[PDB]
This record gives sequence, structure tokens and C-alpha cells, in this order.
Amino acid sequence: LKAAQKTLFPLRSIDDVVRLFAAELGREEPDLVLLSLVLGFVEHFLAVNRVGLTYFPVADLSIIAALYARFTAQIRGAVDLSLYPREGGVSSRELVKKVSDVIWNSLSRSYFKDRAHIQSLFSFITGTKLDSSGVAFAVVGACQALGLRDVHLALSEDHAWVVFGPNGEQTAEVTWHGKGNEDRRGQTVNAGVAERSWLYLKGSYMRCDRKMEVAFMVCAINPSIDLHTDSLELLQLQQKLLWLLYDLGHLERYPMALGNLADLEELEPTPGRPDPLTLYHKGIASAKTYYRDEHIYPYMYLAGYHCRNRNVREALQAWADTATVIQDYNYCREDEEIYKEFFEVANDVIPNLLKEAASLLEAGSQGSALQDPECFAHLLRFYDGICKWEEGSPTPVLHVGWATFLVQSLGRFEGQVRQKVRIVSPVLTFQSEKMKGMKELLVATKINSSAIKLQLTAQSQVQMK
Ligand SMILES: FC(F)(F)Cc1cc2c(N3CCN(c4nnc(C(F)(F)F)s4)CC3)ncnc2s1
Repeated sequence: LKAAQKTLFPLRSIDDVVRLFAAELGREEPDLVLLSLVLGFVEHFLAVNRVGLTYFPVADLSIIAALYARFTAQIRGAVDLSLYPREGGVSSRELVKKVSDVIWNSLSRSYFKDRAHIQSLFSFITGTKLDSSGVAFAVVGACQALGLRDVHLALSEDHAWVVFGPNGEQTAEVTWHGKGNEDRRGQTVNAGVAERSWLYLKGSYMRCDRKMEVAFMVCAINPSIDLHTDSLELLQLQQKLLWLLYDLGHLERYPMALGNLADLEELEPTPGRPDPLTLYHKGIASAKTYYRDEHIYPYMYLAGYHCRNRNVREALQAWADTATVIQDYNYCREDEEIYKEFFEVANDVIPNLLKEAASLLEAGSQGSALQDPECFAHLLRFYDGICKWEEGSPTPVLHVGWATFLVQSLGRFEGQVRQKVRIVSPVLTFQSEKMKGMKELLVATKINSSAIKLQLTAQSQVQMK
């Protein structure tokens, strides 16, 4: 720690922590190790153990400096840079793998990896525990500590790894993904980009600079005390740090951070700031502008907001837009998190929304989504993208467990509404062969459930006897 990094201590409040972030973000190289330790320290005493808490856990310089010393001693002790000559001011694959091994070999032999509050370097030092993306972050913090300015965090919507080397063009796995998959640490991500999985976003993943890595640790704050309770202090801190980053420009290329800020603003709006909808739309604009509109979550964030607000029309449109992105992916081994999300939207969330909409229609609601043929078209476009996703995939998506919910959802719209959508080869065009073959079935007053099921699962036969 340099003299200038120390002058704000002790940190006595949320605003003092924000001041420290502002100061670091004004430097050439914000100090990831310092910032992650401070966040982990304040999170430990606001969410993990609040015994004795009277306002805010004061972070004394002595305490934080000792944690920082533990981390830098561990890294500098274990990684001898003389063994890994740096040409071009760039790092080698062997050096990146060594740092990843140092972090990985340090971790407790046995612990649940999905635990809360194991994301920061405070957890690494005090508990020898990190979650999956926490290991990638720690590798980047260790590399910055070692002077390796070219090593940066790479992020998809469900995984993390690093970029490094000449022009920052090399990739390396540094952590695990999911449960029960084989370690691939040290390898590139080329095979996953080549196979067009969601996990590697067809190459349209985030390549962070240092300020984006600060944004990542701020998104990683976890205000959860337990299932029913959040720390208001940590929510306020995370929200203020995100606004600080937004104002500086460091969320411009970070759609998920914008969605996370929008969500926070929905919970507790900051006077004089953009509405949550404005922020969700900024996250989609970021995904279009910087990532070829190949991210799924910007539309999921927007749809979730509309769903909570029971804006059925806008929620369906945003889920249809979500499906329009996924249709150009192949469903691969390790994409299960986004399959679970689509399955929940199709098979639980939409059915519950339309069920309430049907009750409200019975009670004489006007302008109901269930009487709007554009909403029926959004529902059909959502299924169309899911069917098209499945085409050419190494792993199928649909099965009969989806068919009953599709028949129920279609049936929530009366035949006179459904008839008004023109399906062309309100107007809708299908991309998937499954939906094209279903077109015939979509306007009958009583939908043919068995034929729908046959078409959705492309199952060959009916029952023998
Ligand atoms: F690094 C990994 F491996 F953990 C991948 C990352 C995830 C993630 C994130 N998330 C994940 C998505 N997430 C969502 N919460 N709601 C979502 C939506 F379904 F409503 F869209 S998506 C929480 C924040 N937020 C900022 N940055 C990142 S980087």
C-alpha cells in the first residue's frame, strides 16, 4: 500500500467506503486487492456476523493492511517471476496457470461452493474459501499484485476466466464451471466459442479493463443475511458504488451491472436518478452496441421487472425478445442454467401470470393482455425462439413436460383473439420448423391438445391400444 491509499482510513461509514472507491478509480490502476478486502471485511460484519454492530463496522488501516499483507505474502512467496520471463510486457500461459494453481491449491479441501459471502479476497484469506468466479477474480487480483498489467477478467453470463498476452488476445480457464465437469484450467475457451454455446456467448463475452473489474466486485457484493433478510447497509453501499461507477462511465459496457442497478432502484429509488426502466433499456442498448445483441439476461432483467409490475404485455414482449437471442445459439453441455431459466419462464412464470390475467378478465378488466392479439403473438414468438434454439443443438430442449403448459397457455387466449394474428411465411413470422407446423392448430376455438403435443415434441407415434 502506498501512502496515498492509506489516508482515508479508518473507514467509518458507507460514504467513507464510497470515498475510497472514488479515490481508487481516480488512479491509473485501482487496487483490486485493497478494494476486495475492504468489501469483504464490511460484508462479513454486516451480513455474516452482525454481533455487536451499532452502525457500521469500522475498517481500521491496521486491520486492512494486515489482510493485504497476508495476500501479497502468499502470492509473492508462491510465484517466482524469474521462472516466467515476460516478453513484450506480456504474461505467458505458464505464468497464468501457476497463479491459478496457487489460488486453487490454497482452498479448503471440502466446502459447499454455492455458499453466500465466499466471493471476496476477505473470504479467501480468512476462510480459505472462494466461489467459482471468486477464484477467477482472485487470479486477476494476484496478477495485478505481481505487476502483470495484461491479465484481465473475462466474463460471460454464467462463467469467468482471464484474457492476457500479446494484444490481450489469449484466453485461459482459471476456475471450474458448474458441478461435476472436468477441470480445464490452463486451456483456451476456443472450443466453447466454436461450438456456439451460451456459456461462451459466441465470443461476445466481456473483456474487462481494471475499472470493469471493480464493477464486477461491486456487483458481487451480497447483502443477504438470510433467506428473509437483507442488510440495508450493504444494499445502500452496493447501490452507491454502482452509481459511482455509472457516473464515471464504467458500466457502459456492463449490461448485467446496469440490470443489477435497475433492480436496486426498483427496491429503493434514489431521488434524481433514472427510472429502473431507463436503466434496463440502457443494459439492452449496451448489449446491442458492444456485444452484438448476443446476451440473454438484458431482456430477462426487463421482463422480470414487467412481470413484478404485472405488466403482462411488456413482460411477454421482453421474454419473446429473450428467445430471439437464444435462437441463434446451440444448446450445449454446460448451458443448463439458461435452460432452467427458460423452463421456469415457460412452465411456471408465464402460466401464473396468465392465470391471474384470466381471473381479472372474468372480473371485467379492459385492455387485458388476453384480449390483445399482439400478446398472443409474443407468446408464440417466445416458443418459436426456443424451438429454433433446439435446431442443430447437440442436446434437445423440448419434451412432453413442456407441452401441457404450452396447451394451457395458448388456451388462455380465446379463439377470436388468436385468429387475429396473421402468421406469414398483427403479423408474425416463425423461424422454427416446429412452430411452422403448428400454425394450423393455433386458431381453433378448442385447441387440439394431442396434435400440439405431437408437434412440439416431434414424437412419432400415439398409444398402441
Ligand atoms: F462471473 C460469473 F461467472 F459469475 C458470471 C457473471 C454473472 C454476473 C452477474 N449476475 C448474473 C446474472 N444475474 C441475474 N439476475 N437476474 C437476472 C435476470 F434473469 F433477471 F435477467 S440475471 C445476477 C448477476 N452480474 C454481474 N456480473 C456477472 S459476471
